[PDB]
Amino acid sequence: MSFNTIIDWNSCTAEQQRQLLMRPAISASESITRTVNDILDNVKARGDEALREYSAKFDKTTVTALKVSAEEIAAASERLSDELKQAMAVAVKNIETFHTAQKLPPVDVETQPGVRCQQVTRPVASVGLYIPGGSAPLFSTVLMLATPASIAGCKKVVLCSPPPIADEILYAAQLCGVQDVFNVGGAQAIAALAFGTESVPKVDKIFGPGNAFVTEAKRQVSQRLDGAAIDMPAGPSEVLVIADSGATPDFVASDLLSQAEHGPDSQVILLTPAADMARRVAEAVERQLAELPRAETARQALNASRLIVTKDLAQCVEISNQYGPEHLIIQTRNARELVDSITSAGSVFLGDWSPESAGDYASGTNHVLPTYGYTATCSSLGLADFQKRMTVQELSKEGFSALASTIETLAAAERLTAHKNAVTLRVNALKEQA
Amino acid sequence: MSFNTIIDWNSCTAEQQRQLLMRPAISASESITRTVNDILDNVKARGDEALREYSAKFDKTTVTALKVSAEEIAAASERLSDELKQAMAVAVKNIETFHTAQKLPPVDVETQPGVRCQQVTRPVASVGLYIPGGSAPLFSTVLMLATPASIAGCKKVVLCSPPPIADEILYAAQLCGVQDVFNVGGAQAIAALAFGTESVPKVDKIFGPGNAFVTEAKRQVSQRLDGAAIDMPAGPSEVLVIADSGATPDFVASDLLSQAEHGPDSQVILLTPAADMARRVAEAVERQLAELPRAETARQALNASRLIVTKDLAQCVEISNQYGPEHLIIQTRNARELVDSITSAGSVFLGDWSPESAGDYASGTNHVLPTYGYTATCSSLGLADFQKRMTVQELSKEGFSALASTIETLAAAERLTAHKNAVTLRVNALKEQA
Ligand SMILES: NC(=O)c1ccc[n+]([C@@H]2O[C@H](COP(=O)([O-])OP(=O)(O)OC[C@H]3O[C@@H](n4cnc5c(N)ncnc54)[C@H](O)[C@@H]3O)[C@@H](O)[C@H]2O)c1
Ligand SMILES: NC(=O)c1ccc[n+]([C@@H]2O[C@H](COP(=O)([O-])OP(=O)(O)OC[C@H]3O[C@@H](n4cnc5c(N)ncnc54)[C@H](O)[C@@H]3O)[C@@H](O)[C@H]2O)c1
Ligand SMILES: N[C@H](CO)Cc1c[nH]c[nH+]1
Ligand SMILES: [Zn+2]
Ligand SMILES: [Zn+2]
Repeated sequence: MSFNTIIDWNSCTAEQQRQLLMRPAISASESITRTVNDILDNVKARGDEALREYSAKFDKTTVTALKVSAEEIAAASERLSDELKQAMAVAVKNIETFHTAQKLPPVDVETQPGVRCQQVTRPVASVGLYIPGGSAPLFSTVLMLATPASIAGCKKVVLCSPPPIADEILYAAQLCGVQDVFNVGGAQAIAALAFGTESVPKVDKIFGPGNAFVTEAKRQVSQRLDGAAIDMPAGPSEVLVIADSGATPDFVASDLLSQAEHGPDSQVILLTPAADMARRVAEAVERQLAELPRAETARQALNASRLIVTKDLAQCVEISNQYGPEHLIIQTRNARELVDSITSAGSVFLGDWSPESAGDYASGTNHVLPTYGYTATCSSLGLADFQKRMTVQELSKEGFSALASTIETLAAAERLTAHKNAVTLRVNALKEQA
Repeated sequence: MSFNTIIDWNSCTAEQQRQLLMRPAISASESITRTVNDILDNVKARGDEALREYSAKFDKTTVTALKVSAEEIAAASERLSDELKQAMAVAVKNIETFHTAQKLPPVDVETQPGVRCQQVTRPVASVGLYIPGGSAPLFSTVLMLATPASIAGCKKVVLCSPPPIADEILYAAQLCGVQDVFNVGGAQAIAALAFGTESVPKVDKIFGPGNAFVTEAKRQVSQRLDGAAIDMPAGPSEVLVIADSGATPDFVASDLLSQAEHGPDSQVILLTPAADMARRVAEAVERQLAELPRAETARQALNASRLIVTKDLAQCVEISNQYGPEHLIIQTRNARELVDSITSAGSVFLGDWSPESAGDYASGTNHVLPTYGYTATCSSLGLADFQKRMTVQELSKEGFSALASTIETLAAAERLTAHKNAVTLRVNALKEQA
């Protein structure tokens, strides 16, 4: 009943320790790349016609109106329970509070007298959100994406999801101010958003995860000048828990299983200085798994899980920093004190009462995070992903005069005489008047 | 004559208008792509041996030690004039001041009582900087890249530049705290930084402009899982000037020419509501061009240049926002007031005394900026490109209890039982300890 068990880290060889922290590579798949390539070209060339043809071959009932009406949105909202609507409101309120707190303060400084430099921000003008479908869609991603778009001040916010779109997605969209929702999914939805169709607007940037085709479609459109930008590359999700002797096995196990149930390629890792904790967590994981309504997916993910025993907490921190987990959960007595030493992780959870579930749904932090090692250079999705920094400078006659010789010297040293001449012309015009 | 034809914007069909604003073509051949793919594969495989083989073919220095020594950097520094060293110090101080002002203030808020969410930043751990070479390299870019890396706290900062590396680059690197400078250029240098070799370290992110091969190599390693993240795509310098009847033709012309001299594909555009201003600028460009050592290159850039007459200033702003100029210079009487209406541009310069040369060299803003209209979604390079945002949350027993029902409701609606169970387990433990 056990597919392996506990790994004593220091008993491993140097080679094994390095492979233990490596992530499963992606097979390219020339076939998916070509299918998506053809879907993208077809949607750009033939618009809604192309989308309806695709729909006709999948849906059984071919989509007609690509845009979801206000009436369909209101009927969907009426079918939802007050309990669910109230829970979404609490979530959106916390997400809004945290992301609003991310607004950049003004950057306005005179680097030297009369040389005023500023950094200002401007919203990405139009954004497209993609939400995977199905009977039980993860509608919470709508709150995670539409909320910061709204706070950033994006002028157009639209969303695509495979028809028929669940009531929960339609209500979440409405709740967050999403302007238009369209009955399209997969690589065709990514194409419709990146290129525009008669019904779907062309957006500047596309957000949201999806399957291999959606992921490949986002990859492709981000590489074409006639395409659109995307939020961040994709890959298998992950959770790494650091637990000491004072942790509760069932809490640890429940966090590993929350992540394992997401998909068969989820990576879940435990790092602990106590072999006893590792064994107890392994038993808890096995007992809790047995009770999951549909544990087939979690069971698969657990085959890549690693329950590692280390020498101490400092080594747990060294290993986690090398891995750079999407979610880092720290169930140790001194959890907060360890944060200063964490150098790579998407979102961190501290203590016994901060399950990953709390962040996935309502704490206020964003659950769209870098995975598959991308935490090395990418950030948690945040307000900054919906806007861009622009710089501004104004030199007075005095500021310019005081900096002119320095600029001339540098331009002369790079042998860029035109750059130098733009300065000389002004120095002469100023002497001429003074 | 060619750039000398004034374009009466409103006499053009919308089709003609769109074509006028296009940047010179950048198609990147299949020839170039295969060559870069081979160089990268070969470098990942054969390391320093491969580097040296290219140091013979595409080179002519016969590199032995890849790393430039402390003694070679000291001899280089001694050869430079105090005038140049001092001008570099001024620039570095101003760049340091402006980028230090970009440090994010703390984000630490309780979205609700007992639910503490924070956003903190962490440096990208290792960064590699590419600097094109030649007898007159643009060492100023070293200051633009190394300075923010220093302020961000990047642990490793290395630099590659084709041998022989000019004294100016060696001095700039040392002045900005660069740890290692390597004698390698082109696609092989990017490959060495992305994969690492016996001599060049594998870095997390690569920055820097370059020729077609360098650019394609950066694009390729950014798309490979065995690669590195990159800053953004590098493009020929562009400048768009908005001028009213109060502008000085010679100043406008000198700014257009300052960027036209960078290379044959640079694009410069003038937008003005007065035909007389456009004609006077064309005449000024023609006479100033004739005095430039680089007139041949500038004349080539001018083939793609546009002198455009609009109906009014509001239309200048509308056209500028559509184009998304890497550099925008506003030479109007109310320049400052137009800034709020500018929504897409990399770096903006205001009034008559802010030549772009000032920002290119020493005002303190960054001259590494988005081109090709990428300002629609990308930021000017700044401190944030050398770091990443990480979120942290801690729920107290009280905050978790207040949120538990909300979280269970949401997880139940997404049919994620394990996520729901992680909360139930905690609720029950707290009930027992109450
Ligand atoms: N955001 C998160 O936190 C999170 C966490 C875990 C998993 N996920 C991901 O959610 C995804 C669910 O996506 P999904 O596939 O159920 O819905 P989806 O929205 O990605 O796509 C449905 C679309 O796929 C198209 N499609 C199906 N089979 C196809 C084929 N063979 N060729 C071309 N198109 C095809 C369908 O017609 C439809 O348009 C999984 O890939 C999973 O990894 C997301
Ligand atoms: N940073 C900026 O502000 C800025 C402004 C304008 C222009 N530029 C760009 O600077 C670039 C300078 O390019 P460069 O070539 O002089 O320097 P580079 O450093 O980009 O590349 C030179 C290297 O290219 C490789 N190479 C040369 N010929 C090759 C070939 N036939 N096949 C394969 N590899 C080959 C060699 O390794 C050589 O050392 C221009 O493309 C220009 O557009 C930068
Ligand atoms: N204008 C270039 C891109 O911003 C920067 C540069 C370097 N040297 C002279 N100019
Ligand atoms: Zn989750
Ligand atoms: Zn320049």
